[PDB]
Amino acid sequence: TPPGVVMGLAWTAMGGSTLFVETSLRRPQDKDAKGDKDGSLEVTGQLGEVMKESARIAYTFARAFLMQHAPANDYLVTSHIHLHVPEGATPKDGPSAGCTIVTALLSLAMGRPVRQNLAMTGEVSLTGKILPVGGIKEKTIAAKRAGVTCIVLPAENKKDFYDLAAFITEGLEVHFVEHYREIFDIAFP
Amino acid sequence: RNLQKQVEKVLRKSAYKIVSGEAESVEVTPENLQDFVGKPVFTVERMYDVTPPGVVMGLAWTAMGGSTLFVETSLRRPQDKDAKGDKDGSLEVTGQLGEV
Repeated sequence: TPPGVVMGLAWTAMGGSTLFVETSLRRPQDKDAKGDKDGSLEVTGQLGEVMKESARIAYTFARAFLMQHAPANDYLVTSHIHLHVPEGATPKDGPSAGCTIVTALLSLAMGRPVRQNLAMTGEVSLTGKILPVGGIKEKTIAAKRAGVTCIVLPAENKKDFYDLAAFITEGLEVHFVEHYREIFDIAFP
Repeated sequence: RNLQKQVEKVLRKSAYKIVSGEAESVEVTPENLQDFVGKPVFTVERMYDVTPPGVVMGLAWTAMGGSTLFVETSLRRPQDKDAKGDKDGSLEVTGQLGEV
């Protein structure tokens, strides 16, 4: 898991899957050292419209959290960035990957690779209040066999993770959260 | 409607506890309810007590009932990179809005 990539669960139309999400720089970062021009995102992955929406809002939350947290850094305000979200998610499930993006970008903006084999999901809002997502069962059973050990899920869906047959849940540890600022203190200990 | 289906389910899983069950007199009480309905499907009432900068509760007349949607707005870039400059700050609206 080098810098700027994160694995993420997704409810494929047939069972679950664990497609990755990836990120990269696209132009030299100091072509205008004092230039006031936006670090435009350039998404790819054959997206639908709702994916464009969720990507934009997630981008804004990332760009906001970082200036709130580490003011001196400015890699993300001004640096063109390609982002790659693989296709395959069922369209109703398409917002579900949102949280992964918000950490993907941050990794690239700090250079720390994520902690090993720690898949995550859940929708994000402009202030970082995670929201429930459906189809948890296919997601858990699919992520079980990828070697993931420490899943993290929205706190508002936890009951569904404590109703699946016990043998599926044995092994992997689980976390639960509601405000995204907690997850940033898990992934990067 | 949903309250109807769930009350029906409570009575039904109660009835199963008579034909063979030890009890001959079911009496649901809030502590016992879990056994017949499982864990709660909701816990939050509103999505949260307002975040200090930038939100306000907004009622809206959705197709089924009312609802309490939250409007949320935030800054997108540092504010004062050039105090003397002149390039007015555009909005970028989201939410799949129609033109009107």
